Amino acid sequence: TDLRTWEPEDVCSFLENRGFREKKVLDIFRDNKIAGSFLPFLDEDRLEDLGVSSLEERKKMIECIQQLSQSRIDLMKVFNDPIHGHIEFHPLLIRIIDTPQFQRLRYIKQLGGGYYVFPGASHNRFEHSLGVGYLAGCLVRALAEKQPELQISERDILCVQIAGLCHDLGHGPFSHMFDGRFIPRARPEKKWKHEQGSIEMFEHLVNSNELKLVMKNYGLVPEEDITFIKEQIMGPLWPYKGRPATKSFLYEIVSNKRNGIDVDKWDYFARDCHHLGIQNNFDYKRFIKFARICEVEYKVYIRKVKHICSREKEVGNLYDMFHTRNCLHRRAYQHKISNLIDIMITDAFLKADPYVEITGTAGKKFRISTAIDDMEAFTKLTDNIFLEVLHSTDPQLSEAQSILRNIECRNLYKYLGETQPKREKIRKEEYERLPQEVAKAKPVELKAEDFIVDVINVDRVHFYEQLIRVYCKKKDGKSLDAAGKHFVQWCALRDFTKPQ
Ligand SMILES: [Mg+2]
Repeated sequence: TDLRTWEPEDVCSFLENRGFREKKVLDIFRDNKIAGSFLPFLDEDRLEDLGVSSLEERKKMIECIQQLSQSRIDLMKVFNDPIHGHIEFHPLLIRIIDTPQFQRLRYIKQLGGGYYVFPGASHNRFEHSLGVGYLAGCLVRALAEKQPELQISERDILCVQIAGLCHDLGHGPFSHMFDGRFIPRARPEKKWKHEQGSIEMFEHLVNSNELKLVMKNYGLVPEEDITFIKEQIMGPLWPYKGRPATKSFLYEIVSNKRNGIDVDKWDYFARDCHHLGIQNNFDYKRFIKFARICEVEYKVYIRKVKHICSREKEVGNLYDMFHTRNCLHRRAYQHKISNLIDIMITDAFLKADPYVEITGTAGKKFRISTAIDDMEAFTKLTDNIFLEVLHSTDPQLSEAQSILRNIECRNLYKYLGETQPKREKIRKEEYERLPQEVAKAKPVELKAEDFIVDVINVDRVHFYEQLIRVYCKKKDGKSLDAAGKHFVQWCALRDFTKPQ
């Protein structure tokens, strides 16, 4: 048989009939629920830590495990990804992957409204998450071998990979729309980032599935390493608790908000380029080969820190990345229609929010906007909520439905145009006024609700503007003219660029 089939009792029987007949040692295995699959991943140190203090017994235990047919690499899992080709994962990663909490990412489109503009962009967060995990693994491995002095362990690598996998665990329906348009609009009081949901959901993930114990059985130390994983996704002498300042560079792998060069961006750049029909000048494998840790000293008392660094002449590669970054941002991300669709879906959700029930832990009812507060409710919240509203028989959603039917039948708000501020920019406070200003600026009455104003912000590494779009809801010609000239006058009045 396989060790995969073996229960802990089976392992106990195997241990007994091989000579380990002592009940406490058997109790170790029963207690820690060490199913067969773990056996080829056990260490001298692990057997020590689990609690066999016999310096010679441990060796022979591992010998017995080695005698068996199935080994370590016999239990890895291989994905076929079109971006990365073949992909090996250590079984723990699969165990994390194979949960409701994670699998839910199959049902959230990466580009959200994008899919309704770019029919190629059907890809979801799931596969992207896989990709990020894999790349994280790759970069950390490369740095590990190239500089063995760095003391980078299996544990670290796995933590980095898990951080990779779970960086997007907490995205809501339609990805950035949810955390970027809907929640801020529906819960202005709460400051919420999909990362927040990511760490909360990871915490939910390990707990719903009792993987703390499994993580221990595979050689992680849950207390430290979960904090490490969480901190990698989230962020903040040395602030982090997960790892010592000596291994600071590890925090630059998965999320590097400092200079915007991380494996997340690598994967989604490549993938979005793949599905949108854009060809990507940036070879990340080149980056990984020429990636090294080395020390930097900046005087603030002088600080000394280990950053990820690239050979100075590999600057051209970054020029390629940032081109692709701009290329995607211009063409796809800040796309005037995609955003319109995001806006309309948000609107529908806002109008659907009061009536739609979603049950969480203990079956407590939650609204779409409040599901983020309960992971077991949020676990059920996916893109499909789009159809659930659309198909609902409840007549209180008829308003919400009609918006969704309009998205389906391409009856969208009319895009009046884009504008740019000549000087200064617009205060985050000043936003909610804007639809009123446009409405009241005169060149038929046009109420403030008839307009949406969409503000968009355009936006280092070490070696060894504002766009305003105005949409009008009223779709008739005369209202369209009126709104157009309203918008022109508003632009002229605030001394903005003459519209597109
Ligand atoms: Mg991501």
